[PDB]
Amino acid sequence: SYAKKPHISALNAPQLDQRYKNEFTIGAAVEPYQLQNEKDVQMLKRHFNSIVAENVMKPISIQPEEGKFNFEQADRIVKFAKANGMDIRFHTLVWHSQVPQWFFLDKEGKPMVNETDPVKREQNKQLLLKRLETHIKTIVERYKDDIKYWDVVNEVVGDDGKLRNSPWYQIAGIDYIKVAFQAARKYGGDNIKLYMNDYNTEVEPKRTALYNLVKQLKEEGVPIDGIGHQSHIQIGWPSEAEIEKTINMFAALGLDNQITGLDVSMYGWPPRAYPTYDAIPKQKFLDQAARYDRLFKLYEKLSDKISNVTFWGIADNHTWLDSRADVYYDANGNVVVDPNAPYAKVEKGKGKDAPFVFGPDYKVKPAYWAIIDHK
Ligand SMILES: O[C@@H]1[C@@H](O)[C@H](O[C@@H]2CO[C@@H](O[C@@H]3CO[C@@H](O[C@@H]4CO[C@H](F)[C@H](O)[C@H]4O)[C@H](O)[C@H]3O)[C@H](O)[C@H]2O)OC[C@H]1O
Ligand SMILES: O[C@@H]1[C@@H](O)[C@H](O[C@@H]2CO[C@H](F)[C@H](O)[C@H]2O)OC[C@H]1O
Ligand SMILES: [Cl-]
Ligand SMILES: [Cl-]
Ligand SMILES: [Zn+2]
Ligand SMILES: [Zn+2]
Ligand SMILES: [Zn+2]
Ligand SMILES: [Zn+2]
Ligand SMILES: [Zn+2]
Ligand SMILES: [Zn+2]
Repeated sequence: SYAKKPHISALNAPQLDQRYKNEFTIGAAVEPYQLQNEKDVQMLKRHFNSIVAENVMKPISIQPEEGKFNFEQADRIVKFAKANGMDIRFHTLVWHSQVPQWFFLDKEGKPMVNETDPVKREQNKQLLLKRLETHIKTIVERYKDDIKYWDVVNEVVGDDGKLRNSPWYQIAGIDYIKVAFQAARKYGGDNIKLYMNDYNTEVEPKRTALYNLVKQLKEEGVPIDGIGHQSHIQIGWPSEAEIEKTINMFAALGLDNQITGLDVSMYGWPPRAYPTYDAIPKQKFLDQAARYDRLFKLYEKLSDKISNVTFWGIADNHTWLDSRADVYYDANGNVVVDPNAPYAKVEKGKGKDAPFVFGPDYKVKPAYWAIIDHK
């Protein structure tokens, strides 16, 4: 948008949450250590009114051994949010990653997926579903009065448009999804909001598979209030028109929509990253700002269907996208960023992405000015 506008400190800038406070909340994903960091704390107080745990509320973080519950890190995030009037999202009750393996072992310690006896398979389904309910019950009984929004399940639809064939699904079938939502509603009451969260919600055949799944579950009386759109997107993909079609499609079923992990990568897929932040050309920041301009204009257009937009991080000095920031080198040792160009070797996850509206020195980017204005 406006590259003339200055690279001032974000702690001096107009508040992002206040700009959008009638359209949707503005959230950030955080780690407990960031609440010990003065700049991060100042950023959260100044610009955000919603919060989510990047990692410490995932299944392996909460119950890494059966009966061993570690709420100490999650509590710190809940405490900070309460002290600053922030909404809280719980990420996440059910997932196929960062999930403890003990869930999926039979009574003799052997993987349930290997069982061939159909009578024992059914016993394993019931054992897994009981473990599921106990995990959800313990968490929700603790946090039901503090956490309004819940990622009940994460990434349960595969990119091929079939249900993801995770151990959850191989062992228990579709019922693990139904049990997760029923348990959350039972122990949390009617006032918490239950979400199905996923990436590439805009992309077929996954989009229609997600649509049909939640449609059928609601018809069977499974409580589900909304869809979480992770929105791990690029400067040019997916198109705004497909984002709009996706949001409207789910709103037509009576579901809320939340943007739950927004980042706008500088790269494509698979990414060919620059090795450092300093190496990223200025022009990339301007392409990103125009994309952010279009994207938030669309979010505002649809504000009656979106209750929250959460970024998967605070500022560019910390983003999980760096773990995807592969750097390609040609035979002369020069960096290759052209996605079809020749190259000799790749250094996986050693580069730098730049996905937010706040730079790594906590100063506002062109993308910030692009979304703080009313043009
Ligand atoms: O663990 C998950 C992790 O898997 C997830 O990563 C996503 C995996 O799917 C990727 O989807 C591809 C994105 O790029 C598209 O191609 C674009 C087409 O349009 C333009 F040409 C553009 O330049 C292209 O890049 C592919 O068709 C998609 O399949 C996503 O990018 C990943 O984010 O992230 C969440 C983790 O929890
Ligand atoms: O620190 C990393 C963390 O940020 C990442 O979180 C996932 C990002 O992709 C989606 F949004 C998932 O739902 C998030 O849970 O997980 C890996 C971890 O190392
Ligand atoms: Cl990370
Ligand atoms: Cl900078
Ligand atoms: Zn505020
Ligand atoms: Zn540097
Ligand atoms: Zn709204
Ligand atoms: Zn992180
Ligand atoms: Zn700077
Ligand atoms: Zn704008």
